[PDB]
Amino acid sequence: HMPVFEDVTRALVRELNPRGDLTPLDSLIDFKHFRPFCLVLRKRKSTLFWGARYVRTDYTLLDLLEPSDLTDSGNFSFKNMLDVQVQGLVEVPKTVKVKGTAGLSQSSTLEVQTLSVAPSALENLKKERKLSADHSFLNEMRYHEKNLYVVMEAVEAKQEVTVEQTGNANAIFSLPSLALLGLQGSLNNNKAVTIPKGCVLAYRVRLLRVFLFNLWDIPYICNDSMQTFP
Amino acid sequence: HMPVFEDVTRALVRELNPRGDLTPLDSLIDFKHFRPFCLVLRKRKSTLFWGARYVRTDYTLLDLLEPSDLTDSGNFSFKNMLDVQVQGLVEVPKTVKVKGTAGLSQSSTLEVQTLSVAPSALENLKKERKLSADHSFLNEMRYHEKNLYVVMEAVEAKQEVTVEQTGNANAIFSLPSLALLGLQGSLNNNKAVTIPKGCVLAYRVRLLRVFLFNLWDIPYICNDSMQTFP
Amino acid sequence: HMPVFEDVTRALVRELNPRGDLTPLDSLIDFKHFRPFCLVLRKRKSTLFWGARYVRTDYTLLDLLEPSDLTDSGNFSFKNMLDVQVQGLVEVPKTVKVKGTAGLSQSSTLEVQTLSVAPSALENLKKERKLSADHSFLNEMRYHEKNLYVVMEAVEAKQEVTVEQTGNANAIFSLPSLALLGLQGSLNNNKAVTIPKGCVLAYRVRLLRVFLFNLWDIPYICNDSMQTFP
Amino acid sequence: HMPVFEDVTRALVRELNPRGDLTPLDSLIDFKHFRPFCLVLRKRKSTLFWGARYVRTDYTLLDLLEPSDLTDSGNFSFKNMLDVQVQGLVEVPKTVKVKGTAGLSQSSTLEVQTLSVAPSALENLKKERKLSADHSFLNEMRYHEKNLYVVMEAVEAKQEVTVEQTGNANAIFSLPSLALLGLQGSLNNNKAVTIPKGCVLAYRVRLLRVFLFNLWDIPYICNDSMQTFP
Repeated sequence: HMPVFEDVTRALVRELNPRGDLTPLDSLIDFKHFRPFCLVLRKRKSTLFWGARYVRTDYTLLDLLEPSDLTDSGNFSFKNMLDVQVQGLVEVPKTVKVKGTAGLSQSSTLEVQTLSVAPSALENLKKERKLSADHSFLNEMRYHEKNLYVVMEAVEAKQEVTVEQTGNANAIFSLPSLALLGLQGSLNNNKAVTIPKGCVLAYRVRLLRVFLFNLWDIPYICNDSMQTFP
Repeated sequence: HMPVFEDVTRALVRELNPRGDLTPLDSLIDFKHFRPFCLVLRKRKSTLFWGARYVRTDYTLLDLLEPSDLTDSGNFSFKNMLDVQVQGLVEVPKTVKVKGTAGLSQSSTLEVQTLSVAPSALENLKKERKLSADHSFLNEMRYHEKNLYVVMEAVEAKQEVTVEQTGNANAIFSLPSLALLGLQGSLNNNKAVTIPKGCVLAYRVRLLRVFLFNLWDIPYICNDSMQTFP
Repeated sequence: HMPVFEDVTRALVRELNPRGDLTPLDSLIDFKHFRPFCLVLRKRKSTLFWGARYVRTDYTLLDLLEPSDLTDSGNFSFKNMLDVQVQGLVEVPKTVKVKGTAGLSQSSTLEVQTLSVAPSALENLKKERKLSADHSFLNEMRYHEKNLYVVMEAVEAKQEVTVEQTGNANAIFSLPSLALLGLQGSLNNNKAVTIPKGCVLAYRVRLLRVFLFNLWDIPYICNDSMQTFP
Repeated sequence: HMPVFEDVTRALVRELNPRGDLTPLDSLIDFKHFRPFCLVLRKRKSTLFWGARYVRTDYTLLDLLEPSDLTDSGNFSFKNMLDVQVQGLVEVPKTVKVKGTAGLSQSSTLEVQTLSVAPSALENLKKERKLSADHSFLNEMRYHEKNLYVVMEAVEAKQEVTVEQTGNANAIFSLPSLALLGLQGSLNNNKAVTIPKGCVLAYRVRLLRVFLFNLWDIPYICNDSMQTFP
């Protein structure tokens, strides 16, 4: 449970845009829902020591209305590889000796490409378009006060890639408390994913503040107290 | 009893969409019933330490009504392989010495492809179509308060694959309680499955809330208290 | 008496659909009666630690009435092989030393294919068709309250295969209770079956609840108390 | 977390314009927003021991108005490379022995090119052009008193380059406080980025002081007390 895709997205984030917005993508499949314009749920938001996250939602903004100008191609070539080994001991007085040696090789030379909805295109959308009010999905959203958020920019693989991630572990117990249980668990896993083209790797988020009656906006000030359905 | 197909589905899940929805497929044969639109029974639902599961049911939603737009092809190539060995001892005072050494190699370089019923297609279905009320199957379902669920998205093998899974075990007892029973059980199994194309590997679930008289929906809020037949 | 065909069916079951329905086939010959639509007798039904079983019956449902749409081909390739060796000792005070070493190699790389009567086809059958009442067979069945069951889906060998299963045993006694009976029984058997095409391997069951006068059904709720002839 | 792009920008800055203006670029992607004419937010401004920083903002000055004369090509070829190794010990009285050995190789032979908005072109812009007052973005900016700043000159890669940065670490603990925890964490990462053409590396900033009603300027005196929206 040091999964592949999440670790890759986290690594490329810390390489690419530390300090903030870009949140990696936890579920690999749902990229087609983490496209731009799309919606997301708070889902254990950030800390100073954690990384905020969100989840899928099967309705985007165009569908939930009653302007396709995706504008950027900032491209990059991230080649990460590492081999982390760890070895810990514990020698307590019952002769209880624990000793765990793990290791983990990761390898990925992938491409990245960026997208963004034009602020002009958006502002014009919110300007002319208008929100519905009988839409069942959002009807329940306002019912239950989700404070859902929205993704502005994505981070995609401009071409199909693969990731490799292998691990090993070897942990022994030696405890003459229960008949000298001398045990040695172990494993040596490998993993090889073929990240398909278009799979968003890291995405950005942006609040969706819908006014009473009944239009909406997506301000820059996403203050902690901000809320979608007042 | 470390079966092959279930372990594969579990591994690909933790590789692909941890944290939630995707539940592996326990029975291999019933994929043709775990297709999208299909129904499922609670069957020892989730915990914080377990993985929710469900079962077959021989009637889908189209049949149980009185719109085929399966929309996604997010594809992936999962190559897992590992060799876990375990060795435990027990040396208690009757000279009772137990010692078990097991091992397990698993290997699978398979393909995966994803499906999803379009929310638009669905909403339009639930809109125009309407539920029957004399259907015998559902008649008993409402009789007995099953709280059945529904599968939205599937996870299929875009082409035929095979899985290999072998194991070994060697467990000795040495107990001078019954005439020094010194025993050594052992085994070395192998297994090779040919996963046929189209066999759903992991699937997703979604509640089916049918209102009194007599239409229905499948909300996003699948709250614990939610129920199919009120 | 670790027969071949039953062990194979049991192994493929635990590989294919654990946890429930699929019951292996004990008698090899009677597959032509364990076809779909067919009937079966309770015959030491399940436990939490056993595997339910049934038996032949020389009349199916079509014959016992006054719609051939067998619909599935979910196919599989099960390759099992193992070599289990066991060795036990007993050294009790009369110098009675028992010591048994057995072993067992099994090998089978077979194909499997699945069948199922369409729920629609069935429901229409039960709808239009109707049960007889002078049929002698069922006359005795209602006489004697058999609570017979019915098979919906089968599991067949899409082509002819063979199974190999050999065993060995070597058990010695050394008891100076009767003139120092020092004995050593032993054996080394082999077995090779040629499973013919179409031989159902595992089958599924389904109750047959016939109402008073005089039609019938086969509900999903097969509750323990359920009964064929009230 | 000794990221690549930031370290490169910092190194080239200290090589190129120490002592002041040029602030490196923290996020790699947002160069298309750190182009000239663009806006930025204070975001933990400078110290005597730190390096001021800023962030993206999705609206430039041309858009926020109701003159393209980018004038410079001062070009350079920075080839940096180094291998810093560090090794520290701690030997305190509980037998607690900590010992950490890290290392870091960085390599980059890149090109640099400079840009600047002509002071004449600017002065004429601010002269004829005039600020809007209903623009939503800036409406919130004046609401919340951001004291946003503006970028005059950029520092770009006149052609596509790559950067390489690898690291290693090996830190051991030896503490007979908890059962003689003798541990050894370690790692050996590598990283290879393909900096695309046009990616601003270091940029310069410049305040934006908008007068009451309702025009603006960007003075040379950027005094600490200066403020965008009085």
